[PDB]
Amino acid sequence: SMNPPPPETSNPNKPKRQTNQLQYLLRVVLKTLWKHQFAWPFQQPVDAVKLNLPDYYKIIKTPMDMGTIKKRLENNYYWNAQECIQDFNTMFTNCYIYNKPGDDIVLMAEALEKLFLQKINELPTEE
Ligand SMILES: CNc1nc(-c2nc3ccc(N4CCN(C)CC4)cc3n2Cc2ccccc2)cn2c(C)nnc12
Repeated sequence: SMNPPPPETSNPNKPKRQTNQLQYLLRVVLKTLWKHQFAWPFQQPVDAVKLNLPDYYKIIKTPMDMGTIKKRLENNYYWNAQECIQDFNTMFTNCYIYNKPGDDIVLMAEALEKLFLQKINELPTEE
């Protein structure tokens, strides 16, 4: 069995910006989620081979994870905050699609999503 290539994290042709909202997304939002007790299933692309989840990438066609988001932020990949917020939302949605109601990992994703949304409320106004 085989994993797909990971999502791209660098593209020399893709425009980018440094903004106060993107800085907040790295320094506060990503940092807070990354340090949470429930971060570990989300800190890297799903390794479907090692985890013996051969159906994962049959079901999930837009994979996303916090490892990839962290690299996109640090590599100066993004033009805007909405791209990064979308990546977090894809990560949560994927978890709800692949797994079932009440599953361990769904409960974890729900707790991280609640925390994410709390931090997004304090997203600074753009300068
Ligand atoms: C079952 N469904 C999913 N499992 C995982 C996933 N990521 C893991 C990372 C690493 C470990 N290992 C840690 C080191 N140990 C030695 C051995 C296990 C397991 C992991 N799993 C499986 C698991 C199962 C239940 C709750 C959380 C995660 C991620 N997922 C996402 C994202 N969406 N759905 C899933």
